[PDB]
Amino acid sequence: SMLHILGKIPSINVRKVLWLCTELNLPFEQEDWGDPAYLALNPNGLVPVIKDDGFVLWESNTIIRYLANRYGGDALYPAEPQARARVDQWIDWQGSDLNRSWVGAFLGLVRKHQDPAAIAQSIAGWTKHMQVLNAQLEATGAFVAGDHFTLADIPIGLSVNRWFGTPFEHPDFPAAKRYIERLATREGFKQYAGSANP
Amino acid sequence: SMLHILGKIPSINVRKVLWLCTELNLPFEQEDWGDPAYLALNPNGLVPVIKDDGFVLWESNTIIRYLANRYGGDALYPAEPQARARVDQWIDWQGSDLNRSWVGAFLGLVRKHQDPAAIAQSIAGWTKHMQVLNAQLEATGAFVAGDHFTLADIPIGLSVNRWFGTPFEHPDFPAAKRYIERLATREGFKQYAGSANP
Ligand SMILES: N[C@@H](CCC(=O)N[C@@H](CS)C(=O)NCC(=O)O)C(=O)O
Ligand SMILES: N[C@@H](CCC(=O)N[C@@H](CS)C(=O)NCC(=O)O)C(=O)O
Repeated sequence: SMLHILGKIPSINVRKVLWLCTELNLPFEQEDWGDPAYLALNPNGLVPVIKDDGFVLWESNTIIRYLANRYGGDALYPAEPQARARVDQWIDWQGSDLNRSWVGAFLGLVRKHQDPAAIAQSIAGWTKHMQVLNAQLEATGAFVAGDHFTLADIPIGLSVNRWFGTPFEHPDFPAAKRYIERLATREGFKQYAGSANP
Repeated sequence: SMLHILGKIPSINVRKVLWLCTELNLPFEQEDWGDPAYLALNPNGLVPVIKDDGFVLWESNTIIRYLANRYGGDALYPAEPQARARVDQWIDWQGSDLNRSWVGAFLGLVRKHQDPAAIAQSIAGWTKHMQVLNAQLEATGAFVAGDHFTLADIPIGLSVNRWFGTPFEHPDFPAAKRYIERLATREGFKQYAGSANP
């Protein structure tokens, strides 16, 4: 009956959900997933998928929106259309654009994609996206979507954690560094991010 | 002051916004975009981006959520957390997973990516995703997220339109065909989808 979260902890998309549950003080049961039993839940064969008293849901960014909508307060995921859109914008950018930019460099330098040119190119594309994000963080001076922690800081925070947790010569993005150090005081970030969880 | 939509009409992501505006009876000004003037609006250099009385927003799936939240009724984008999550799920699946699966085949067969193996492989991956979607449409027997038209049917409907508008030997997905014929009676689909707009 209680919330079940299916998917291995190393998955960044699974940790979006785990960290959100910590923010919400929502109890859960987590299960490692790399099978019809699973495909019955998520026909795409990807992690995470949740079960919430009979309600089955996949897509990590959808799942965090759902848990926020059901259990969370307004600050976490604001109802006002413009404020909500700023939060959605960075969630959607994380899930469709930013996460694609790191593939070669992450799989190559962290997960062991060993072509020097390909890695250099991924770092280049990742850098250009991190450049956009760094500029936003300078502009707010605080969190990704404004002056306080929101749902967007979960996908964005984990993605910045991934950037610093990938071994290469990092270009100076001071605002990104400020941001990750600010998130590091949060219980969920200590558990599901940091160098231990690239 | 009125809604400005920047981005060329052939873009599927731009047409998500154009079709939604038709559903909402929301007046707009559309401008073709393929430049600092643009990057000031969307630092990613992608289309679409909107301007709404000073409020600037990019990410097509974020933009359609925003316009729905601001101007639309509950049926279009329900407030109830589970119903809302079903809508978000397919929007997020469209924007992160399904749209990636067609790249090789679309660029090759529609936009002129001419490698026979690569095209066959894209068709394979596109087919497996369309297989998931077809199964969902069988399950509801109506629209992607349930018994009535929702925001999710805009990204999903345009994506199904793309599948049928791409010249190759299509595997039988009857429910997908039923669905696209159901959407074809909608004004926005006549304008921004069909064979004229793959
Ligand atoms: N759209 C899916 C993406 C899932 C996906 O494509 N890959 C998973 C593994 S199944 C992932 O976590 N990739 C990121 C990583 O390398 O940690 C979601 O966000 O839930
Ligand atoms: N995440 C962006 C995606 C934009 C993107 O990456 N490409 C645009 C062109 S700038 C597109 O519409 N691609 C689909 C197509 O081939 O029509 C959004 O949804 O707004």
